[PDB]
Amino acid sequence: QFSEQVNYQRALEGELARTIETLGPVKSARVHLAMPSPSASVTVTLEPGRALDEGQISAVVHLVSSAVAGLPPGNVTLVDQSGHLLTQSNTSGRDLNDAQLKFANDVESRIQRRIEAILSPIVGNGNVHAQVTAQLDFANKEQTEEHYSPNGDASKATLRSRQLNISEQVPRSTQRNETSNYEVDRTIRHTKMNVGDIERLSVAVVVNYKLPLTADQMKQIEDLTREAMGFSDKRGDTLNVVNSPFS
Amino acid sequence: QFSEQVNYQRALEGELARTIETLGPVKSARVHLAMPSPSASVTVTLEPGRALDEGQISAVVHLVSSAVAGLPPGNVTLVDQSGHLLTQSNTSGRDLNDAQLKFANDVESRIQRRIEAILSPIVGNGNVHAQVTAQLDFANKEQTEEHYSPNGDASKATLRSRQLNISEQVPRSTQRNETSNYEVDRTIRHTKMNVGDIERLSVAVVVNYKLPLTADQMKQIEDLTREAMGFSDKRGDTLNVVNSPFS
Amino acid sequence: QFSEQVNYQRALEGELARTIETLGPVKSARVHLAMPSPSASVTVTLEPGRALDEGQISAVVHLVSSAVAGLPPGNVTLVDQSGHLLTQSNTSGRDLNDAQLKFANDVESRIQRRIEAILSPIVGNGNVHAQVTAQLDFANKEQTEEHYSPNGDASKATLRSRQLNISEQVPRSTQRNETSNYEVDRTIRHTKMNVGDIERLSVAVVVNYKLPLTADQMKQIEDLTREAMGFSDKRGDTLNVVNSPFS
Amino acid sequence: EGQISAVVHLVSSAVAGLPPGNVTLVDQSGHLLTQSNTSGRDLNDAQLKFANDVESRIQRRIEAILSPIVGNGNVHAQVTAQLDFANKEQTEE
Repeated sequence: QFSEQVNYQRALEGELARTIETLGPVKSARVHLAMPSPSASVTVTLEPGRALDEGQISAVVHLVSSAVAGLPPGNVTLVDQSGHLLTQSNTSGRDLNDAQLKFANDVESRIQRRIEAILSPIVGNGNVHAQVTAQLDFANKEQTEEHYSPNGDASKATLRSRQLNISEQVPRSTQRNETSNYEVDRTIRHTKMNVGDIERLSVAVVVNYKLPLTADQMKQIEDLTREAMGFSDKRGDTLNVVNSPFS
Repeated sequence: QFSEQVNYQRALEGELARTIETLGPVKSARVHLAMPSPSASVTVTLEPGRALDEGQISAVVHLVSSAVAGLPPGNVTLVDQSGHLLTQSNTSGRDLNDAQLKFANDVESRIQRRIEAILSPIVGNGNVHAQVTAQLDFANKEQTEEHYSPNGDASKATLRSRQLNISEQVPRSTQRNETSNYEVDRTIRHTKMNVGDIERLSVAVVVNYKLPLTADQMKQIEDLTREAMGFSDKRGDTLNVVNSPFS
Repeated sequence: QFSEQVNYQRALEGELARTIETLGPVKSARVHLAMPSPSASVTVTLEPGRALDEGQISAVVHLVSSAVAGLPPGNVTLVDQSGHLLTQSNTSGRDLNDAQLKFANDVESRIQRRIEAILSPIVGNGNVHAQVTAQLDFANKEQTEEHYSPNGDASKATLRSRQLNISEQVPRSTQRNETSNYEVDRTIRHTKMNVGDIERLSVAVVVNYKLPLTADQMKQIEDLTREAMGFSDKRGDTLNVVNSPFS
Repeated sequence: EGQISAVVHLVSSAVAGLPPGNVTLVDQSGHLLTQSNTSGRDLNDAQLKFANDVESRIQRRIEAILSPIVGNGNVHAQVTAQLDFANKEQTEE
C-alpha cells in the first residue's frame, strides 16, 4: 500500500519532468516531490547559451505547482545546471512586493503613453517627453459607517409606542409623565476600499523648440496634460511643463 | 483501489490532451491533473508561427475546467513551448489590480473611439485625436437603508392599540392618561454598489486646422464631445478641446 | 513494513545525489537523510579547481530541503571533499550574528557606491574615496498604542444613555442627580518594527587635489553626498569630507 | 539580464576559487549590475533588493526626463530612499 503511493509519485516526477523538457530553453529537467504540506525541486538544465527570463520562471513554477495536489507556488524550487537558485522560496516574507512595483510601473506607463499621444500631433512626433510618478495606496482598508437620522423634532419623529399621563389639581399641583419608544432611520454603509488606487500624481513634460513656443501655445499644452492625467487638486497632483531645446 | 482512481486520471489526462491537440493552433498538448480543491496544468505546444489570442486562452481553460469535476477556471495553468505562462488566475501576488488597468483601458477606449467617430465626419478622418482618462471606483461597497415615516401628526398615524383613560372633578382636579401602540411604515432598501462605475472623466481633444476653425464651430464641436463623453458635471467631469495645426 | 520506508529512503538519497551531480561544479554528491524532526547531509565533491559561491550553496541546500518532506533549509549540511562545512545553520550558537555583519556590510556598500557614483563625475574616476559605517538596529520590537479621544467637553461627547433627575423646593432645597454612559472613540495602532533599520550613519569622504579644490566646489560636494547618504539630523548622522592629495 | 552572467562566469571561472557571488560588474555610468544574495535571514537582503529597485526607477526616470534637455550623457542622478517595512495595522472607531 505504501509502495502504491510511491510507485505513483515516482511516475508523476517522471511525467512532470517530461513536459518541462518540451519547453524550449530547457534541455532536461529533473523534479522531486515532497508529499507527506508539499514541495518540489525542479533542476532544469537549460540549452547551451540560454537563460530563463523573469516570467519564464513562473512558467516552470506554475507548471509544477498546479500539476501537484496542494502545492503552492511558494514551495517550488527551480535550479539551473550552474547552481543559481532561480526561485525566491527562501524568503517566506517580503516577496510579492515587486508586484507592487510592476503594477505602479504600468499605472504610470499608461498616463505617460497617453500624454505623448495627445501632445505629439501638436508639437511633433518626437518633440515631447513626459514622465509620470504615482504614489499609490496599497493599504488594505475597510470601513463601516452606521448613520442614524436625528429625531429630536417631534414633527419628524417616528413613535412606536407612547404613554402620557397628565395629572392636575387646583395649589396648582400639576404633573405630566411621559414615555416614548422611537423607531429610527438607519443607514449602514460598508465599504472595502480598492488596493491600488492613486493617491497623488506628479508629471513633468518637456517639449522641443521650433525657436520657443508661444505663451498661449504653451498654456493650451498645459491644459491638455491637465486632462491626460486627470489633474485633481483634491489628490494634490502636480504638473510642470517646460519648453527647452532638445539635443 | 488506489490504482483504480489513478489509472483513470491518467486516462482523463490523455483524453483531455487529445482534444486540445485537435484545436487548430495547438500542435500537441500535455495536461496533468491534481485531483486530491483540484488543479490542472496544460502545456500546449503551438504550431510553428502561431500564438493564442486573449479569448483563445479561455477556450483551452474552459475546455479543461469543465471536463474535470470541481475544477474552477482559476486553477487551470496554460503554458506554451516557450515558457510564457498564459493564464493568471493562477498567480496570487495581486492578480486583480493588474486586471483593473486592462478594464479601465477598455472603458477609456470606448469613449475615445466614440468621440473621434462623432467628429470624424465633421473635421475629416484623421484631423482629430482624443484621449480619455477614467477614475473608476473598485471599492466593494454595500448599503442598507431602513426608512420610517414620521407618524407624529395624529392625522396620519396608525394606531394598533390605544387606551385613553380620563377623569375629572369639580378644584378642577382633572387627569388624562393615554397609551398607544403605533404601526409604522418601513422601507428597506439594500443596495450592493457596482464595482467599476466611472467616478470622473477627463477628455482632451485635439482637432486639426483646415487654417483655424470657426469660433462657433468649436462650440458645436465641444458640445458633441460633451455628449459622446456622457459629460455629467455632477461627477466633476473635465473636457478640454484645442485646435492647433498637426504635422 | 520498516524495510519499506527504508528501501525508499535509500532510493531518495540515491536520486537526490544524482541531480546534485548534474549541477556543474559538483563532480559527485553523497546525501544521507535523517527521517523520524529530520535533516540531511550533502557531501559534494567539487570538480578539480572549483568552489561553490555564497549563492551556489543555497542552490544545493534548497535542492534538498524541498525534495524532502518537512525538511527546513536550516537542517541541511553541505560539506566539500576538503572538510569545509559550507552551511551554518548547523553552526548555531546564535546562527544570526554571522548575518548581521554581512547584512550591515551590504547597507554600507550601497551607500558607498552611490557616493562614489554621484561624486566621481565632478572630481574624476578615481579621485574620491568614501567609507560608510551604519549603526543598525536588530532589536525585535512590537508595540500597541490604544488612543482615546477626550470627551470632557460636552459639546463633543457621545452619550449612549443618561438619567438627569432634578428636584427643587422653595429655603432653596434643590437637588440634581445625573448619570451618564458615553461611547468613546478608540484608535488602536499595532506596529511591529523592522529588524534592520538604520540608526545612524557616519560617512568619511576623501577627494584628491586638482591643487586644493575651492570652498564652493567643496561646499557643494558636501551638499551632494549629504543627499547620497540620506543624511538626516534626526538620526544624528555624521558626514566629514576632506580634500587632500592622494598617492 | 543573462548577458551579466556571461561576464560574471567569464571571470568567476577563470580565477581559482572565485564564486560568482563575489564578482562585481559596473558600467561606465555607475549602475552596479551584479547583486547576488547574502544569507542568514534571506529576507533582510530582500528589503535591500526591493529598496534598490524603488531607487533605480526614480533614477531611470530622472535621467530620462533630463537627457533631452542637457544631453544623452551629461546628467547623473542618485536616489536614496528611506523605506518603511514596519508591519503596521490600525482600527479607528
